[PDB]
Amino acid sequence: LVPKLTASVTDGAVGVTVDAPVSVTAADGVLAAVTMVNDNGRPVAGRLSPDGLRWSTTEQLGYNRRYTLNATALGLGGAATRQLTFQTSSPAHLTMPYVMPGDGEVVGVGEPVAIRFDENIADRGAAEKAIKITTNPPVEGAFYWLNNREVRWRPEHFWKPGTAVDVAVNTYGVDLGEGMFGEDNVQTHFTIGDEVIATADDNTKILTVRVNGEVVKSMPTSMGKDSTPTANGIYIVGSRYKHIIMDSSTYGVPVNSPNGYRTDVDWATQISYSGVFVHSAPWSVGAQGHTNTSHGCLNVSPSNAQWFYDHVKRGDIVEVVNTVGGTLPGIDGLGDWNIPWDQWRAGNAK
Repeated sequence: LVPKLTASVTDGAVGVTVDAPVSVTAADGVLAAVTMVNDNGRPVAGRLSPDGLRWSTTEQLGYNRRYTLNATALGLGGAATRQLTFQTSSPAHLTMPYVMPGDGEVVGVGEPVAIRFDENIADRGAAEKAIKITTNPPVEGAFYWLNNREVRWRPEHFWKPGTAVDVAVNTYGVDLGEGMFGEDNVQTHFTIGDEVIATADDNTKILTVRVNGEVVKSMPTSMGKDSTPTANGIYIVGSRYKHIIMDSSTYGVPVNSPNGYRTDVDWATQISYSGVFVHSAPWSVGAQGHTNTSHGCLNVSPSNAQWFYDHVKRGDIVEVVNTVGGTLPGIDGLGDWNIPWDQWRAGNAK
């Protein structure tokens, strides 16, 4: 028997995707030599298995390249040589993914996986399929798109503390539609910490912090006045600031408009993209626990704001109930939990 050479590509192939390595296998014989070079004769790094049967590229293959593969196999029956030339995908566009939360971080039970591309994704289904989420303990979750560029993944209920989450965004070499391919892969891994849920009840004007079911803090608060009420619903804790200038125009409202503002505040924890913060409000300590006076923020005392800053982490939960407001939009950016599971699970990959 004469040796046979089999590749993971074929001679003359076009549109070969670079999301996977290229390999060669010998039958009835072993691989004596394999080389692969690009257009300019530059070799691609590769590795032959110890038994001589399988060779594979070991470095990233490039877009828009023509590669030439030369392989020789020898057996007791003689020799065989093949030359294969193929071309890889030629993207019209590249998009780079950006993932949250950060690698190595410990986050709260409300924290979604977020993947944000720097370009509109025409094929949402292809993006979803290329994102590999591993959970331990395993739990079911689903993708939901907040806009044309950012997709979210979460389970049905808040994470169980101590859960490992691994996010492999394997977009390199993947056609995301209309000739748009991933610029690169990105990876992140994070862990779920303590269950921290702070409930603001407008009926009592108390913000209660519960850590793993236990009441550890009770904060008198002043929320949005009737004309600018705090929306009810579930909020995810985002970033924390020792101090920050809260500029209303960041959130769509002109500073000079009647509901506009620009205020320097201390110990500020953001809980919506719409501009809701828990923060130090020295000017309303008298109203806190009693009447709503703010633009929608949860006013608390200086010491309580700093407490909150010190004890609350990204992905922890603030729930607001019984205000005269509506419900925080599910696609706020930090309002993902306000979308019912059936709707979330169904997705909008369209």
